[PDB]
Amino acid sequence: SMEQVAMELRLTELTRLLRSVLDQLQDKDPARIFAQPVSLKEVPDYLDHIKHPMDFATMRKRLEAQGYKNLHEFEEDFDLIIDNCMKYNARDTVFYRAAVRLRDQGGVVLRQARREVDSIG
Repeated sequence: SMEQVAMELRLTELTRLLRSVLDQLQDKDPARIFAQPVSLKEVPDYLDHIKHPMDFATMRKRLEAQGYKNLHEFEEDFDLIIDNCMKYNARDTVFYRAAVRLRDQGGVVLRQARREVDSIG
């Protein structure tokens, strides 16, 4: 149907906008701390601590399959990156501190993304 096509075009357009958002957020992680999944070979107890691991590579795979239906879903995954790190790592670590800086800098990007998503529909 034409209605299904139109809904598909909207998903494609959201996907484009979320790719630009993802790029902007990942620039706020210049150390690449959050670029890839925590390795279970290197942190073998990780899944005893963290129930829903997340990272930028994993988000990028989901995005390229058009797997985010709305900005809320995308933000959920971004917040898991931050929130997982702030539980597993202590305050005095480079990991925790990187998460805080990514959260603070990313809030700005997400604030305007929400306006764009709402505005364009």
